[PDB]
Amino acid sequence: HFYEMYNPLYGSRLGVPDTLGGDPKFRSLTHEDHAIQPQNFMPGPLVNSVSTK
Amino acid sequence: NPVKSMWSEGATFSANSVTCTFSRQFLIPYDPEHHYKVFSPAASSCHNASGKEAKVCTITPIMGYSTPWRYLDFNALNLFFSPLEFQHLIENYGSIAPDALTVTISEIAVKDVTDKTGGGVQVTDSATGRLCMLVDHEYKYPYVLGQGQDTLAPELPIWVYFPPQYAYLTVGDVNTQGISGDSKKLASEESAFYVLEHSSFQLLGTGGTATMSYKFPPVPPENLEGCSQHFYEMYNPLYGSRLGVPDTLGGDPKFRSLTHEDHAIQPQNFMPGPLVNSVSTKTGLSTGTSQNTRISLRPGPVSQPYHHWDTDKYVTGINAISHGQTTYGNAEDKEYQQGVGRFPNEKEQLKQLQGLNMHTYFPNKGTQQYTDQIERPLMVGSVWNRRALHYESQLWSKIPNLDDSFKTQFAALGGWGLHQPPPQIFLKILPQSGPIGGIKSMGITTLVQYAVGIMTVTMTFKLGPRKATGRWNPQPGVYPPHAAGHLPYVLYDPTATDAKQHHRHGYEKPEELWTAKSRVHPL
Amino acid sequence: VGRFPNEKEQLKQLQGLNMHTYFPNKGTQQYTDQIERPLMVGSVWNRRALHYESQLWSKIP
Amino acid sequence: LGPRKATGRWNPQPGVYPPHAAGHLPYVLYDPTATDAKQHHRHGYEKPEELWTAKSRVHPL
Amino acid sequence: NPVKSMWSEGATFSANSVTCTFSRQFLIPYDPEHHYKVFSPAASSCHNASGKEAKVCTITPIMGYSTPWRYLDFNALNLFFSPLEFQHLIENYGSIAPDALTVTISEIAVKDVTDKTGGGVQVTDSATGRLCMLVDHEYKYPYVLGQGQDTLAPELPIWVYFPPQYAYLTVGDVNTQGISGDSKKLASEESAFYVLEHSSFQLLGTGGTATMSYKFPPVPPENLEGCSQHFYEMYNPLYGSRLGVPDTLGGDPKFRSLTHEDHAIQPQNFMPGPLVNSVSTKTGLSTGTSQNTRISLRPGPVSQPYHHWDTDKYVTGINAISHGQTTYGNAEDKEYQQGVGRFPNEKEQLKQLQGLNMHTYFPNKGTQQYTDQIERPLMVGSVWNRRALHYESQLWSKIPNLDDSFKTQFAALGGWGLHQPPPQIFLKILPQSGPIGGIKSMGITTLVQYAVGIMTVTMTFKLGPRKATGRWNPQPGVYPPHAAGHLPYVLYDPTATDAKQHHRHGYEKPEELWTAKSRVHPL
Amino acid sequence: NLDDSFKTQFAALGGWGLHQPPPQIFLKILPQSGPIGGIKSMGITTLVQYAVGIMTVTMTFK
Amino acid sequence: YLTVGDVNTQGISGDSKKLASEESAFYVLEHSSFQLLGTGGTATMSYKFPPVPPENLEGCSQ
Repeated sequence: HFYEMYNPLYGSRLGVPDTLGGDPKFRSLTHEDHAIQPQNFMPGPLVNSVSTK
Repeated sequence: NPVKSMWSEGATFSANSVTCTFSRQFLIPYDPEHHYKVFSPAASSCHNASGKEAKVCTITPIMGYSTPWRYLDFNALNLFFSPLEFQHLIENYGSIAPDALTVTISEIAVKDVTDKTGGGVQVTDSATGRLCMLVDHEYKYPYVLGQGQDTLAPELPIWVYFPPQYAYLTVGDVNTQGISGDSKKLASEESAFYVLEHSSFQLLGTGGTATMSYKFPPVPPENLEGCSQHFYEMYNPLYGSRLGVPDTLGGDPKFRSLTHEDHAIQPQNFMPGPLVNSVSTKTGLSTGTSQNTRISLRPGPVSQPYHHWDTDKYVTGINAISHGQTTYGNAEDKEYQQGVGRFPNEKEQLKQLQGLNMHTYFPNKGTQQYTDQIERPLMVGSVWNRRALHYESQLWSKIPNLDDSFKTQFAALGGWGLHQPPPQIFLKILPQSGPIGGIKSMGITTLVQYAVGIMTVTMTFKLGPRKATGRWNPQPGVYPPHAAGHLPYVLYDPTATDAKQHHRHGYEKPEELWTAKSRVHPL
Repeated sequence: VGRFPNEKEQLKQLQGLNMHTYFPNKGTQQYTDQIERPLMVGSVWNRRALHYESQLWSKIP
Repeated sequence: LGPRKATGRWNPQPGVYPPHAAGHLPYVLYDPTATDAKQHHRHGYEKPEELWTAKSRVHPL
Repeated sequence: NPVKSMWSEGATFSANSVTCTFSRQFLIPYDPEHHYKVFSPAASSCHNASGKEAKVCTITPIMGYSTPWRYLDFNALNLFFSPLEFQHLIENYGSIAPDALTVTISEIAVKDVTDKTGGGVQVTDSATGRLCMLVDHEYKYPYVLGQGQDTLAPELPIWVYFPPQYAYLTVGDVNTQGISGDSKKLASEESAFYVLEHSSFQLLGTGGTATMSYKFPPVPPENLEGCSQHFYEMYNPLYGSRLGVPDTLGGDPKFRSLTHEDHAIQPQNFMPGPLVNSVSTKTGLSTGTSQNTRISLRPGPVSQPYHHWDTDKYVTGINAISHGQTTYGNAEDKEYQQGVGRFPNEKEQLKQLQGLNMHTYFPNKGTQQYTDQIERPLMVGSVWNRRALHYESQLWSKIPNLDDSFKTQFAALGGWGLHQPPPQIFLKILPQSGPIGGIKSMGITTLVQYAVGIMTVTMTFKLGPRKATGRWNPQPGVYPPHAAGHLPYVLYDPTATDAKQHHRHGYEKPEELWTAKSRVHPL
Repeated sequence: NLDDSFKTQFAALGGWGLHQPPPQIFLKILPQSGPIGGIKSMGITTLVQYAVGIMTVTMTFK
Repeated sequence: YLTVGDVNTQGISGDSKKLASEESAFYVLEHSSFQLLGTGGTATMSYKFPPVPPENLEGCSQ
C-alpha cells in the first residue's frame, strides 16, 4: 500500500499529540501508531465517488 | 604495500557542485535466528473500532515480515554537509540537487563471540565468517527508507550505526475473525513473501570491501534563496491597473484603480494555490480515509507549510511534524512546541491558515462570501513555494509505482521524490552454523558472530549558482536558528551548566530547523 | 461492470477526507468529504485499469 | 509491451482466468439443451461477469 | 583483490531453456570414529516369519555398511525453480528436461571445537583441518540418491543442510542360524566392502573450493501441458465409423454405426495400457515377491496414477505414496489423506481403477466377461501419460545396471531415469588425530572439528516450447493447489492464527502437490 | 500427444501411426453477406453460394 | 471436435451431462489467417511422412 512502505518496525519523526500553545509531541510508537506514519504523499483527485445511494 | 585504507569523510565545494562524503563504523547484529517472522497483529485496536485510547485507531489491519537482513539508511541531507559546511553552501549557492552518490563498506570485522568459561565473554576476529551483502538495484524487495525513520545515519562522527532491520508491509487478506466483530490482516494471493536469500548477493570475509552507486536521475533543485518581493507585489508600485469591479450587477461602474494605491485590487497575474486545511493548532490530522477510523496522517502537501511566526506567534497548523523535539539530553515521548520545521516565505506568498473568499454564491450584492483556509483548490495559474530545507532533512524518497502522479518532485517530509533511488543496501551476517554445548552434547546453533563495518557514503549535488541582485543591502546571513546564549552544534559543560534553562549541553541541534532559503533574490 | 481496482488499496472508493479543524474546540469540528479530495501537490494513485473489452483510445479536444 | 518487473516474491503470484461465476466459464460454448442447471443459460458464448481485469499480476512498489 | 566470492542462487529463463541454481550452507558432522560399521540385522522380524506387528515383514534379511562419508542430495525438481519461478515455467513452456548441472562447495569452515575449561565449549577456525571431498564420477560406490530420501535439499533458503551419510546394501550370504529357525543376512563372495578412502580424492583447507558437473545425457522431456481432448475422443464427432459388431456368432449382422452417436463403438485407434492393480483404497501393497513375506512395496508403474477425484472423491488406489503429509507445523508419523500426488489427465485417458472387460472367454452370447482393474497388460498399440510433476519432486534416479529395461525413462517416484546421473558427491571431514586429556595423559583421539560449507548446485533444463492452440478460451492458470484462505508458500501469523483449521503457518507446502500439466493443448 | 507409447507404429484400423500427419485441410466457404427479399425489405443473410473444387492428392511410397 | 472438462450430474437428480470446463477448448478456426480463393485460383501444400517402418507385403512360407 502507498501508505504502507515505511519502517514496519520503527519510530517516525514527531507526531502531533493534542491542541495549541501547550501541546506535546508524541514521537511515534515503535511497531505501531500507523494512523501517524507521516505519509510521503497523499492520494488525490476524488470528486464524489459515493456508492449507489 | 600500496593499498592505502582509510577514514573517508569530508566534502569539497566547487563552483558548480560539491562532493559530500562521510563515514561511520556500524555493527551488523547477530539475530540467533531469522525467519522473516511473518506478521499480522490482527488490528492493533480493540480488534475492531470501539474507543478507549491512542493506539485504538486501527488504520485497517496490516501485514508484514521482518527479514534477517538489516538494511541501511543515510537519507539525511544532514550527515553529508556539516554545518560549517552546510552553512557555506547556504550562503554561496542558489540551489542544490543530488547528482549521484556511492556507498562503501570498508574494514570488515565479522568477528565471532564465544563467552568465557562462565567468567564472561570472549570476542575474536574471525575470517570464514562473512557479512552477506546485497544491493537491491533491480528494485524487487519493496522500498522503505524514505518514510520517516528516526533510526538512520548517526548524525555525527564517532557514533556507531547499527542500521535498521528489513521488514515490509505486503497486502491482501483481511479477515473479520477472532471474536465475531474483530478485523485481522492476513496473507492473500496478491500478497508477497519477499525472500532475500533467493537471489545471489556477495559475501565478504574480513577486511574485504564492496561498493556500488547510482545517479539521481535529473530533478528540479531546491532553490536556496529567498524572495525579497511578494508574488502579489510585483506590479507598478505607482500606477493604475486596467479596470476593477466597483459594486453589483447590471448597473455597476468600473473604478479603474487608485494611483499609488488600492492594493486590494492590483489584479494579480496568478494566484497561489493548493491549500488543504493548514489551520493552526486548534491523532486525527487532515487525513483522508474511508471509514473515519481507517485514516492515516501526513505532513500534508508541500504546497503549504506547518510552522513560522505571523508575528511572535509560531503557528503549527496541526498536521505538521517536528524533526526531533528540542530536549536537553533526554528523549521524552512528550515535549510541546520543540524544534519544528522553521519559517517559510510560503507565508510571504499566502501560505499559512489563510482565507479563500471565493465571494458570492448567489447573495445580495456580494454579501454571502465564505472563509476557506481548509480549501484553495488548485486553480490553473498557480505559483508558490515548498517546505524548504534544513541541515537535518528528509533527503529523497521512493514515489510509488502508481500511474499518474502530479508534482511528485519532493518528499512529503522535504527530501526528493523519485521512483528509483539509492537502492536499499541490505547486509545480514551469514549464519555460520555449528554444534554448541559440551563434547558429548550437540546443538545445531548459530555460532555467535557479528561484524563491524565502516560504511562510507558519498554524495554529489549539482549546486546551481547564486542568482544576481542589485541589492546594495548586504542581504541576510548564516548562523543556524537558535535561542540566545544557547548556540547549537557545539559543547557547553554540564558543570558551569546553563544559568537559565539548565542544560549539560553534549552538543545539541538548534531549536527551529536549519532553515534553507536563508538568503534572497528579488523574483 | 468494470471490475476490482487496487485504487481501493490506495484510498480510492467512497472514502473520507477529514481535513479536520476549521477553527473548532480542540479539533472537534472535522468534516467528511468523499465528494471532495481536491488535487493536492504531491499526489500519487492509479487509474481504471483494463479489460479485454475496453475503450482503447480517444480524441482529446 | 513493457517488460514484466522483477520481484523477490517467493509466492507464485496470482494467475490468469477471466473473472466469472463458478460453473459458468466465459469465452466458450455451453449447450442450450443440457442448459444451465441453476441460472438457466443456453450459452452461445458470453462475456465474463465483471470485466477482464487488467493488473491481475503484481509487483511491490 | 579480484576474487568476488558470493551467495549463489536464482534462476533465469530463456526462450529455450533455463538455468536454475541454489545455495544452502551445510555442515559436515564430526563422527568421532568411522568404520563403515558393517551391517546385518539378521532379519528385523521375529528372526523368521511369524506374525505380531508392522516391522515383522522381514523382506529377506539384508546387508549394509555406514561409511564415515556423508554424501549429498538435491534431487528435487524443487529447490531449483522457486514457485514464483516454477509457476512461470509451468505457464510458459511446454516441456522440461535436465541438460546438465554443477555443484560448488564454497566458503569452507573446517573449524575444530575444543570445549571450555569445563565451563562450556570453544569453537575456532582451523586451517590444517580439511574437508575431504570426493566425487564418484567413475561410478564405483553403489548409488542411492534417487530412492525416496525425506532427508535432502533443505527446500528453502537459510536452512542449513547436514547431508545424509553414506551407507549401502551389498548382497550375498543368508544364514538360517541364531535359533534354528531364524534367517540372518551375511557377507558373501559376491559381496562388496566399498572402502571410500582407497581412491584419492581432494582435500580442502578453509576458504578453498571445488566443483564438478555433468551432462544429463539426452532424455525425453516431461511435457508440461494438458490434453483438452480424450484419447478415445478424436474421431468424427458427427459421423459413422467402419462396421461394428451387433450380436453373436455365425448369423450376426454388422450394425455400422450411429451418426452422431454410439460412442461405445467408435473403434479406437489404440488403447491405453499397462495397468497393474490400481484399485482405490479398499503394509502389503501391489508388490511382487517370492514367499508372501519377502515382498517390497513400490509406488507402481508410472503408467498408472495414485490419486485424483473422479468426482469429489479423491481416490488413492492403494500402493500410492504421498510427498509429506500436510501437517501444521508438526511431523506426526500418522496423518490420513494429507497432501498426496495430485490430479492426472491419466484419468481422462482411462487410468484409475477402471475395468478391463476382455469379454467372452467362451460364454453364452458374450455373457461371461470379467472385471480387471488389476489387469490391463500391455497390448501392442498402447498410448498414455505418466505421473506428472510437482514443484516438489523426485528429479532423477539411477536405473540399475541390468540387461534389458523397458521404458526406464522415469523414476517410479516421478523424476528422471538414467543409468549414470549426478555422481554422488561424498565429503567426510578428515580425522585430524591427536592426544587429548591432560599433559601427562595421552589419547589417540579425533581432535574435534567440523566444517560448514556453502554448497551451490546449478541445473539447466532444455525447456521445450509451449505448443500452439486455436483455443479462444484463455486456458487454465497457475496458482498452486491449496485450500481456500490457506495459501501455500507464504507466512500466516501464529497470533491471529487460523480462524478455522487453526495453523501458526510458518510457511507450508500446498495440500495436493504442485501439479505439472496445469496448462493444455488438444492432442 | 501422450507421454510413452509402446509400438505406436500402426493405426488400430491398419493404417500408419504418427503424431503429426497430413495436417487437416479445412475449407469453408466465405459468408458473402447481403440483404435478401424485396427492394423495401432487408435481411442480413448469407447470399447463397457454394463452390466446386477439384481436389488432387498425390502420395509417394518408398 | 470433442473437447473435455465439466461433467454435471444435473437435470433430474440422477442424470449425467457433459459440460465445458477450464481445461476445455473452444477452437475458433477463423482466428488465424488462412488464404481465400476466388474462382479458378489454386492452392497447395504438402508434407513428408517422417520415417516409419514399412508394411511388409509378403508372406512367410515357414
